[PDB]
Amino acid sequence: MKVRDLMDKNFAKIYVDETVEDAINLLKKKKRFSAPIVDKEDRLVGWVTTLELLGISEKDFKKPITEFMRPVEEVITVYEDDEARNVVLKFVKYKVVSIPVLTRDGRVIGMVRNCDVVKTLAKLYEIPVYKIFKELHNHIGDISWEELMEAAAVVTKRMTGEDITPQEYEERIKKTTFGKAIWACGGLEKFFVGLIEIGMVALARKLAKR
Amino acid sequence: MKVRDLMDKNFAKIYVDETVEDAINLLKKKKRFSAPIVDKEDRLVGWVTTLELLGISEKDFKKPITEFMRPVEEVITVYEDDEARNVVLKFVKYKVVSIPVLTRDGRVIGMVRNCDVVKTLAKLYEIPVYKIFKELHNHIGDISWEELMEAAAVVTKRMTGEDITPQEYEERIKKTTFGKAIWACGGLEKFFVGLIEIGMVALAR
Repeated sequence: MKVRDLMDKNFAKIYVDETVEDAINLLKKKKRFSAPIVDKEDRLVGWVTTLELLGISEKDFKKPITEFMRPVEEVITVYEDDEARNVVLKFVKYKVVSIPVLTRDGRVIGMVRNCDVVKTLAKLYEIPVYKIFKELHNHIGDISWEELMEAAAVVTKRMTGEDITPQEYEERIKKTTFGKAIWACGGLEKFFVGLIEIGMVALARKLAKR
Repeated sequence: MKVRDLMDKNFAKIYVDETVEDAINLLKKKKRFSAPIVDKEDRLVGWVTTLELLGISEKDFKKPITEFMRPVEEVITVYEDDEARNVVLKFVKYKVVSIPVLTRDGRVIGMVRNCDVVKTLAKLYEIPVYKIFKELHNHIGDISWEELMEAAAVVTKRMTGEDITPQEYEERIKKTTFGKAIWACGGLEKFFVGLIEIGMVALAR
């Protein structure tokens, strides 16, 4: 999954020539706690949080925002076409509250906060296992959907000893969400390896005939 | 997993009698963007974020924090024994910046933010590929560990041309993490079909 599918596009875009008062007004209008500072060409030159702006005297509201920003050299960034897990590892390692998103041209086009990642996770939780088995089916090869369902029935008969027909399994994965299946398998690892075993049994059964 | 496993006990707690200056200094010291306002018994009296204190005058630095806080009715809370999915759903639904963790009698004992959920997610990417291969070995059956390692070597010599021994691959997956593995395979799908092919070669031999 790409970063551009998680990112916040309603971010406060501060320009390098603006004052502290301008930045405060934009941050309060946009309901954001951090913001990138860009130039006229929308290229990143800085980054600021509302923490560094607290306690400022009103006589200093006319100071340029460049006197309170982090220069771009010290700013954690990510590209729009990177994989989604990259921003996760960066979030955990560097503990920054937001990460600007750049095009493959150097321009700021979004922001990623932890809440965007959490939103995406909440969306993945509710995906039916049916979708996971379709995306799985795209990579197995010359295996039919019925053969895959049969293999999944064999695997469940090996795991839990339950005798189930392929159609009942299809209905079951249509009714089961991703997170509930992860919880049933006992973790994302055992679910992943379970899918591996299902694919393996499928390909083996296909080789047993030809 | 419970809120117990997600919550942080080190947070910024502001008392109802403190001033705006104290709240600003505490938010800066704790590096937090929001905080609850509690009474003498640590019970919820309000909440505040940096945006409520942003752009105010130097005169307001001595006013009580009650002049800028927000009403309790806007605060979404959780209990320590609530499910983690519940605080996730409350994060997504109410789009709030932080969620306090209360006792059954209303005392503020914890704080949950989105970055705690993210931090617990990241643990998945630190798993060594060795353990994934262990679970796979438990799911294969007739193949032994040495045979599975030999198969992995045969496959790596095919995909990349590297002449690697089973022990070298053992140390390799012992010292490479799941995140670096799916990064080096070009995506989760190719790591997945790689494991499938390794198991297949192991079964054929």
